[PDB]
Amino acid sequence: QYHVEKFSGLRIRKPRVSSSEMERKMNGRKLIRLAQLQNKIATEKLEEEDWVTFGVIVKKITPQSSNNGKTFSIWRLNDLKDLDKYISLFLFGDVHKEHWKTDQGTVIGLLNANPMKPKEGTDEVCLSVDNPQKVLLMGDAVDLGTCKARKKNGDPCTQMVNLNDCEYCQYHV
Ligand SMILES: [Zn+2]
Repeated sequence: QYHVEKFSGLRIRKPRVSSSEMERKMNGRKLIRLAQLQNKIATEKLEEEDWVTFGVIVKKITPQSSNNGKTFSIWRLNDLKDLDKYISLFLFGDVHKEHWKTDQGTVIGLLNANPMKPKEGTDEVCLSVDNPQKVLLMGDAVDLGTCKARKKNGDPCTQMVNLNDCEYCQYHV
């Protein structure tokens, strides 16, 4: 719950991974910030990377299918650094079975995920993983927060914020 984690730049309540063991897993890999994913997939040169990325589970969807099996879930991720950039992580079969009860607000490491086929109508980056071990639970995002201001009207502002970097959102300074 105090000072920052080297790789994600977030401070984590009750960390789950040795400092050493992080450098170990991180070794020889490329750190790609979540915001850089869209372009690397578009320019079609993400595959050739042995890459790692970091997100906070901002939201969990556990929608409908049972199509032939078979339940799955979706996580909305944000790095609390580019508060505008989000990606969606699809968990299927093994991976769902294994991680789907993870608490929202958990910071995760995501390694060498697979881009989903792009769906008409979206601006959206979606990825899945062929293996439970591609998702590294690192602990709680102690700074996941909301703009402290009030919507110049009534109601409190609802904009997402990094409580350790800034307490107000972009639109209130
Ligand atoms: Zn605000």
